[PDB]
Amino acid sequence: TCPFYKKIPGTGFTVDAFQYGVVEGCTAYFLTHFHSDHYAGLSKHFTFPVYCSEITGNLLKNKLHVQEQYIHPLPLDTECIVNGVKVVLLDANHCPGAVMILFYLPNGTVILHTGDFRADPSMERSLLADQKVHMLYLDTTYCSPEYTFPSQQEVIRFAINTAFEAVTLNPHALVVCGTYSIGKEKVFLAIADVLGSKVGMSQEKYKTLQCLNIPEINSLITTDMCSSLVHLLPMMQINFKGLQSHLKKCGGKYNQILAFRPTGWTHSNKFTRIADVIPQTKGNISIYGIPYSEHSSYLEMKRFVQWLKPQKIIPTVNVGTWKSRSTMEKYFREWKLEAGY
Ligand code: NI
Repeated sequence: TCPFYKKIPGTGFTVDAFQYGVVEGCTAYFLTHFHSDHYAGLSKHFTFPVYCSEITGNLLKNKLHVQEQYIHPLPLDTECIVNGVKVVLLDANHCPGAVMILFYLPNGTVILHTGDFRADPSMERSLLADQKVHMLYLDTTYCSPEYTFPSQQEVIRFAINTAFEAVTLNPHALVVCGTYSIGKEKVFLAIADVLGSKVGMSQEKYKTLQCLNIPEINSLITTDMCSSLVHLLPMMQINFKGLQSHLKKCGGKYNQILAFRPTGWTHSNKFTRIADVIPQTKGNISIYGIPYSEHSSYLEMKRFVQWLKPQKIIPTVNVGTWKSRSTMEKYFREWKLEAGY
């Protein structure tokens, strides 16, 4: 049964609610982004209208085989009417195709559902600037002040400088990057660009990337592993055993691996600067954990909310424990008292 924080009152709508069977009263199912915790339940046998971005609709059709007649892609930054209700999709600064949804209820209430997002000051100049929001359904993944991490631009600068140094010192080093979902593509694309290489990967990952409308993608990626010195592997294989095994397969072309695991936050963030990050090393293999986040830090989240000034906040993450819920409610009240709304 569908939980309340996935229902939009005063509508026939749900958000990211595909794992509950047929939801009573639902006339349109919205999908914010193509991550498995949110799409859980969708398949070629789904027969209700799914509303989403163009990129999400490419992935639904090609990866999950949802039939075309049920996919309803909407342009961004554009007022659209769905089952008699005005909606707008906004870029969420999460993974490719990820959106926030603005719903203009028939009674005058305005609701923003962030989906998953990484808040940014640029959002203060979208279509959000133009009217008041009563209710905010908020991605609270890192809603606590201990969650700090650098900008994506600092993290990419570290990755590129690290990879370029290693491979210039040793032209026989291979670079490997972990992945297990869409998102974080800048990591492996920026490294391959500094090295003058395409990114090599499995046919299944190449297929996924070909759905993302990335400019000039045919120039950046390939399934010919032998032509590439940046390889993508499943996240589960980014360990000393799995990387040793991969190095065997390359037919003595390489004699060293430099590997990256983009994580979200880890507790080595509470002590160490990005500049000071070091790898774990075993023989000719080194593994870097880099804190590349596609979710808001605490301070980015707090800035967004204090700017938006919502009347009510509904968290969508960390909702399963009383201790989490009570922590989050305390920060919401602080923010409201400090800013005066
Ligand atoms: Ni996500």
